[PDB]
Amino acid sequence: MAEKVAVLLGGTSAEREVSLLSGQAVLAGLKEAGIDAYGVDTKDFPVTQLKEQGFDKVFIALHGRGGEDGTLQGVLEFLQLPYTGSGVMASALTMDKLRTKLVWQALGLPISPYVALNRQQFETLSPEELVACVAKLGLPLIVKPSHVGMSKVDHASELQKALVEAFQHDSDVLIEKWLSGPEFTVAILGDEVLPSIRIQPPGVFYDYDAKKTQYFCPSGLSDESEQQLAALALQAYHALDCSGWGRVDVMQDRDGHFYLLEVNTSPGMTSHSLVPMAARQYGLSFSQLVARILMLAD
Amino acid sequence: MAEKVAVLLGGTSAEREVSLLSGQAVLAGLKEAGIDAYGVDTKDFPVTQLKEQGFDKVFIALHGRGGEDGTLQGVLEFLQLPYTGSGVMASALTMDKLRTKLVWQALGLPISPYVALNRQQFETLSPEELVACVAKLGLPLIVKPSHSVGMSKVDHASELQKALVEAFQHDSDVLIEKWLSGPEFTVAILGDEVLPSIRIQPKTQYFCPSGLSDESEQQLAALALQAYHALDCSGWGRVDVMQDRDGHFYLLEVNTSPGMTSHSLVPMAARQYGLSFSQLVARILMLAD
Ligand SMILES: Nc1ncnc2c1ncn2[C@@H]1O[C@H](COP(=O)(O)OP(=O)(O)O)[C@@H](O)[C@H]1O
Ligand code: NA
Ligand code: NA
Repeated sequence: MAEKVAVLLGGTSAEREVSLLSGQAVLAGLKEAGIDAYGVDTKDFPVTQLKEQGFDKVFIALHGRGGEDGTLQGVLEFLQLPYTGSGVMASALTMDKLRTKLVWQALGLPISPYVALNRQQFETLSPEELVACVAKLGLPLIVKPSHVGMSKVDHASELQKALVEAFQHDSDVLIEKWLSGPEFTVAILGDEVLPSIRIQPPGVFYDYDAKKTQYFCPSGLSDESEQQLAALALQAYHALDCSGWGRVDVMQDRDGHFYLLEVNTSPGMTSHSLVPMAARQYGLSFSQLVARILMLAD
Repeated sequence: MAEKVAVLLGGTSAEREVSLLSGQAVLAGLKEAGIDAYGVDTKDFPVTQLKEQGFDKVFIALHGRGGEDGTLQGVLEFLQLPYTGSGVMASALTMDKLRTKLVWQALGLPISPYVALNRQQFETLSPEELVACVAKLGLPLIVKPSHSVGMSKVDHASELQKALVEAFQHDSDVLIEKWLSGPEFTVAILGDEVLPSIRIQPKTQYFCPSGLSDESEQQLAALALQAYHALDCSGWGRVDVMQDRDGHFYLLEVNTSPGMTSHSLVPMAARQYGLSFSQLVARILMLAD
């Protein structure tokens, strides 16, 4: 028998409005492919009831907290419903920038040189010893919470204020060597790597506000560089145990080498979002994209 | 007025019978400490209804699949009920022996030399090149799925193939590790306190105190705490460690919902630390908020 598919959308995260748009687009793409899909605004409907309500399969179009962080995936594993995108471990692990980095680093994959600091070290160390802890990174530096509170630090004297700000939001903090850019993103669909996209933010960070931002696809990279980036992205994604689909974010340094930033396990699916753009460049319609993502669940 | 606490127990995993015992003990320990606790056999009661039923707080005494692997923790996070033990990420990460190892290794923490192999490499490689892939590990070897089902001790290179075939029945990632001559220890952690280690001898024998010197116990306690924080654990858990012939410690794994029967490891360590079983479980619950 045919499957009843729930498209989970909206929710209660900061990204609710983007997720309503993603879910609305996904819903229309699936129906255009003949899939018996229904929109479910998880703000109003508890995801714990999906099986009771008769669903066989779930397409996840939520973003942020409660969507791409393992929680929802856990609920779905408890109900034993197949769902799109990565599983519990990978969905959660990809929210943790420290542990993401550690896994990549143990596998010899390139990440920006950095220093991790917990609250305990922050409380037992003088600024001066903090400066010495990060001296080997040079300048300038990025300071961020391991899971908002981000700063660019240009001079050693600015470090303290940045740490204080970052520890407001988290008990683990990362201090990274600044990378010149540019920034890229690489979408992955099943085992296929899609064409990369170069991203130019209006300011210093490709942050929430930036997500005036410019996107280029094709990225402008040479063919050799694209092949390198594709292979690297795939490794980065398999390293964190991702599956189904996702987006890998990457940055160049001044030397032209790539460095891994993060993997996003529930990407934006609006008409103007990154994955649909890359899919289009790859030769897929939006409807084909979403039907393919669904087919890769289970 | 008082918080209503659910002790989740039993369930449907292979470890159901051990979990009924753990839950029964926890339930009695919490009541003895003055907590309004109720036993909830998750085989018969769906965990998705805990809030509807009026519970405010959950003590998790399930083991194995659906208890200590992130899925239950996800349900509880969705319901927004405070619960005992580690969160989603840590509960799930600790079931992945490859990624556990990789995180520990990137932090410079000690683990046994090993090789990881996926299905693709297994399918592309002959028995002879497999042997050569692991030659640097010496003999004997432990072969295990990355996620003791499907585990073997391999004593001779010619036995490697059969062990890999068995292991790939259960997983697409397999670990081949250098065998360690022992002894084995386990270190219970409660909030930020490290409890006394227990030496485990493979009719199974447990020694607490472990027999280690004071300086070695301090080293082990610090190492265990780092291993636990490395994987983002909280609330409580058990870290398993082994020695090599020279006395160096190596991290094996972290367990995010340990056994709580009368004869289980964590209670034995708590007792040696000076806590009654009732105090132990009250402390664990207090760590949930
Ligand atoms: N080491 C770095 N050097 C330069 N820019 C960085 C660095 N790390 C992150 N960025 C910029 O900050 C943005 C956001 O940080 P990121 O680590 O991707 O996490 P989050 O998604 O939580 O903000 C990136 O997309 C990129 O523009
Ligand atoms: Na994620
Ligand atoms: Na676990």
